[PDB]
Amino acid sequence: GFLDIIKDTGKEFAVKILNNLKCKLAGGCPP
Repeated sequence: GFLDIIKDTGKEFAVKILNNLKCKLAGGCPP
């Protein structure tokens, strides 16, 4: 709730990997 580093750095770390994986593994924008 109020941990305001952990609440969003852990989400950002996962989302960054997941978005890159979405681009490569669904073929829509592989770097």
